[PDB]
Amino acid sequence: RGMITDRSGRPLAVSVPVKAIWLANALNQVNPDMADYIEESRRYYPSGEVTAHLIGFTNVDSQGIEGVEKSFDKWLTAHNLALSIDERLQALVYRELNNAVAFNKAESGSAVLVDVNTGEVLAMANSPSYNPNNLSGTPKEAMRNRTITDVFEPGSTVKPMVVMTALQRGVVRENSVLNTIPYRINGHEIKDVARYSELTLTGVLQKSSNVGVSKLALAMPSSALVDTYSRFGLGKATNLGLVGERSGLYPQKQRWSDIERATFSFGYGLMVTPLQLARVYATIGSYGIYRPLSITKVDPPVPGERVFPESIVRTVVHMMESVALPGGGGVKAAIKGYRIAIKTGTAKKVGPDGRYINKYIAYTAGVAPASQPRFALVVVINDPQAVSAPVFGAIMGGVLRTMNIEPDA
Amino acid sequence: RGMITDRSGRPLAVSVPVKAIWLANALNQVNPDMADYIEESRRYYPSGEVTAHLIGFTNVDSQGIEGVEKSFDKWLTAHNLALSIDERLQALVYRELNNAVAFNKAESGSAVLVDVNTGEVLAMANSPSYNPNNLSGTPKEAMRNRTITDVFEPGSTVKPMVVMTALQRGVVRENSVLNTIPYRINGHEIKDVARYSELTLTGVLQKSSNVGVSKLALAMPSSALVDTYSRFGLGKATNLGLVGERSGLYPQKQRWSDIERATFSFGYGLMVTPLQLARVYATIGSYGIYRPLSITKVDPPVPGERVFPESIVRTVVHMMESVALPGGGGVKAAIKGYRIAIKTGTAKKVGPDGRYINKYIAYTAGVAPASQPRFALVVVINDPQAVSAPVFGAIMGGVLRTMNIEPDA
Ligand SMILES: [Cl-]
Ligand SMILES: [Cl-]
Repeated sequence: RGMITDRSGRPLAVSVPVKAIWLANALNQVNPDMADYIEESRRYYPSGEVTAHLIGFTNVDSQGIEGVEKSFDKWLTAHNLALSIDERLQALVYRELNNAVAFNKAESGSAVLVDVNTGEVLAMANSPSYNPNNLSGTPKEAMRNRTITDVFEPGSTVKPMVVMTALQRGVVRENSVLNTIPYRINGHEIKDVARYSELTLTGVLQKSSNVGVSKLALAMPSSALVDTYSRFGLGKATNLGLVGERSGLYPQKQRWSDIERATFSFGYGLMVTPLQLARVYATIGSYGIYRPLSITKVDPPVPGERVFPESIVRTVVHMMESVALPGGGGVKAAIKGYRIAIKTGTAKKVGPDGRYINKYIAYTAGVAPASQPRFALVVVINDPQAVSAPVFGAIMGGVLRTMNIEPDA
Repeated sequence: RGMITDRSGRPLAVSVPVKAIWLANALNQVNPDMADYIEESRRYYPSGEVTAHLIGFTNVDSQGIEGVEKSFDKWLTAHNLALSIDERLQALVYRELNNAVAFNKAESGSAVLVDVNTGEVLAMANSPSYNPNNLSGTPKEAMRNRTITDVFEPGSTVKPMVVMTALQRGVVRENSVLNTIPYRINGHEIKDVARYSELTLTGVLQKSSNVGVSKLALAMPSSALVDTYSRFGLGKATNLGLVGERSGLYPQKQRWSDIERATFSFGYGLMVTPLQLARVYATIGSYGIYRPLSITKVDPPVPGERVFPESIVRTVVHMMESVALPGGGGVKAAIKGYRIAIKTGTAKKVGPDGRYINKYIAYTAGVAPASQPRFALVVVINDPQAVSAPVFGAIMGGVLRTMNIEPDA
């Protein structure tokens, strides 16, 4: 069985020689020193719970049963496998996410970090996790790689795409001040967190205005946003090769009512995985270049495919900087010395029967450093009892420092 | 300036020290031994014309002006670049293609070879070519990388997709014997090269029946084939990063007449690049796994995305073996000791004014070895005055021998 390593060779799964037995005191997967006092193999996982969801585990016979171990079983069973993951980044991500999940007493949390220039997954973590070196008393719900198996309505994180589309289609000018007074579609209330009489395009992102974006959406054909979200990869498979990998939920509708058109512009009526959202934000970070994702190491250059005009995406990335500046909702994500471009917010959870219950997903997505993004990051916190904004700041701050990126502000 | 090498480090572009001069006998990009008898740089291209279209060239100042030299100019100007190309494969491909173009007195020819498991471009060649070590008296028409810049109607090469779709949608059973008598749609004649009263699904591919496939097409909604050809990458960008890279021509039609529906099933009303066709055939070879292409070296595994059910594609690949067996139109492509799965044929050329003239494109596309494809190959011969079938055999035979693939038949 081949070794799974991180992108620089750091060991993440290593086969370890153990003996089997086919006396009463010793015996009551046997250690070498105890078999002699009286052939098979087992796996050792040096990062343990830090990368458990991604790497998975094998069974008694050394067959892969979950995660990378199962997904690349034939490759491993006989080559090594260098993942795209950077273990320093993985460990810091896990640390911040795990402790944030604990502090807010949430059900779970997930974090994905993507290299903007390559499509590489540099970190992929969830909490609660489990120790793959000892699978015992670990509940099934703590084992899912939620970054790829769980889905949620992306809410405000789609809003930058609404502004890009609307500028692109001449529905609005960079000049424009929008009427953002709350209003009704039938009896459906469209309103923001607070009341704002009017806003700038920047303001529409800065205050995350649902009113603002719904008016942009209704000024264009229903097909516009369907086209833009798809270009950014929403509703499309992420293709890592991982078992349990999901492709979200995506409308397949020719005819849209007015309210549906409005709620699409603020991220309802579709669902994403944390990983698809990371890929949205990597396509924002490259200023409109779509690149396929990879959990295995990849050498640059990766040309990818331009799906949206650079100048439009640069403009909107600038607008997004306001979210993490005073007055913006993501102010708690700010990093001393760095420009960041983020969206933060909230989506109501779906219950057992598929009906909304009173519990929330909190999410922060973004790229840094804003003057030329290198990393796309997504932080999702499930049912904590801008909860995700500080976590994003702490994680992204660590990433920038570890990777020696020149301060920006 | 970085070195461009092949996938194993073989040099394909190397910077060479030359001096400049800012006497009457010597001088009349100066050699080192002559500058001393009395600082800048220039490029040397060891494979010369073999890889000229792909690699391109630089100008006096060492700026990239065509091909890889221009496409990856910023990367090179300072890193080396390992292409996906294997120079042994490139050289044999060029040799067979160049001599075939000469022998049939054709305007040009093009050949693309793709690794079925990785998306890698292993060979990309055209003829006539030119020597990039001396750009002088070389006409502009000999400089285009036609594999990516030229487009043609794919004709019979789409037919295997028609059969896959129709089996998949239950329009036909593997059992079925089809009425393949020539017929009219309005006054439009639908007929094959020769008359066949009836054919098996295999027979429909073996004899490349336009009648057969048009009946399959008309038995299904016009959207079916539009969907299948797109899954295989037709009408979609190839994303190598190469300047002049084209994405073919692709219908954008809600309403199809009967004749249009028929001619789509035998490969008219769209146009492809040799490279897009290579990617179609690589997706056939993987039994329905779509993988993005790469001119740079890529490490396995590459999961890609399943776009069509394996069992259907395996079935049709088997049917395709008949084309290169006695009775099939591609019999001259047969390789002693190997099973191959191919389509061969002809498309009428478009003239200056966009009207059909009496000149032809001949093409052979396929995968080998049929029992588990490793290579997808496309050979296109432009305006020779199954012309491409022997060339395919000779090229693919060389590839299989060079790569040490176990005989198959
Ligand atoms: Cl849940
Ligand atoms: Cl021509």
